Amino acid sequence: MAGTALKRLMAEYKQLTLNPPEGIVAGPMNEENFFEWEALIMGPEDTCFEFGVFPAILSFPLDYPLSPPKMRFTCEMFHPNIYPDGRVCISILHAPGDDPMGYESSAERWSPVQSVEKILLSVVSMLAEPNDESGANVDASKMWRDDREQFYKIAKQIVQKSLGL
Repeated sequence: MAGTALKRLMAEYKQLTLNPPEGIVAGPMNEENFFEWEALIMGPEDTCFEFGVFPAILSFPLDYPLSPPKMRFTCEMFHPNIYPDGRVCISILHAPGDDPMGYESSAERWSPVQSVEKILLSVVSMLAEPNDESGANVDASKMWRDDREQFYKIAKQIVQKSLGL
């Protein structure tokens, strides 16, 4: 349940502190309860999410690092590989077997926990390279596949709203 999860997140902590990855800013919500972290997703440069600073919360289960954590963006977002409810529905934070709709588990899925740094870099990859995996947000995948221009402008608008406009 606990302990090995906490220690895993302490390892995540330390290396994140020592070797801070670009675009990712994250720390636990009160050093007592390491089972939830807050993160700032600095939008990939040269993309429609650049200037955006997307805050999110990561909820860690009493099954870490065996089981995939939970993640949601707090000032919402708009991307096909993300739920319209804001919750993060990404291919790498998904469990092998938790692949609905139609696609196969031959794609990349929950590894030996990966690392939070790997996970959020996958988020960055997702934001500079829009992947419509599954299509959690069908409306977002629709407008991404149909009119990229529309997606692009929505992306910029989320960017400014994340700043507070």
